[PDB]
Amino acid sequence: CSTLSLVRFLELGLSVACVCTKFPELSYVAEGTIQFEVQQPMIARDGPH
Amino acid sequence: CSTLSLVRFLELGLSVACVCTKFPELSYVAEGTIQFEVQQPMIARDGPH
Repeated sequence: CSTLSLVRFLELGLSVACVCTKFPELSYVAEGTIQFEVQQPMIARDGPH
Repeated sequence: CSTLSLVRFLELGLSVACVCTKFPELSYVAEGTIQFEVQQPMIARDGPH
């Protein structure tokens, strides 16, 4: 009789790609979002500009 | 005069191919079998099916 070979997602090296976090009342959540804000470094032009 | 080179099967390396056993009742076995119980894994998928 054979046996199973259990694999855990964490021992897999691929888990580095994603940050899994458990969230128990996930089904109570409708379409949520995440925010962002970004600056842009600026150069000081000169003369004919 | 010449002599004969004895050879012992277990001292060969081909023995690692098969397991050997002594069953002196072999003349007394009818159609004989073995068994197997294997169980493959499975991954859960989404979708309508």
